[PDB]
Amino acid sequence: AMRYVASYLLAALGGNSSPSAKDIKKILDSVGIEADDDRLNKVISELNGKNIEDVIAQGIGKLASVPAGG
Amino acid sequence: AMRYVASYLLAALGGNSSPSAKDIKKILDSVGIEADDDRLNKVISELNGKNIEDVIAQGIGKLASVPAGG
Repeated sequence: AMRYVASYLLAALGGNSSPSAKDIKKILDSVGIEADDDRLNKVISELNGKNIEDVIAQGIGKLASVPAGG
Repeated sequence: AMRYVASYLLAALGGNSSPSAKDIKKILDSVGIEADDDRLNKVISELNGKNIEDVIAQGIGKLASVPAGG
């Protein structure tokens, strides 16, 4: 569930600490990523109820980086 | 060091698994975030040498979410 976290984070850093899922969609539009509303708000809500790092390190996994040179 | 991770992630999810720091800048431009080159590539390199979740959960911290209702 790392798809929206990227844009969620960006929006937060851009001054919008409480980012709307629509904004998320737009930021995903910038790099060409899909975005649902329900799942998106759920991921957002995860990050909101937990710590970003926590939700990240749980909901990303080895989808993040493959061992390049390892 | 979560500033670039957001856009780094987005770029990765947008099909560019090995994202250029310039792309990062552009994605940060979308939401209005600053971006150096050295520090940026360093954060990127952190995420590249480690796991994203790991680097995130290390280099974000309580900068992520404040206890809203806690």
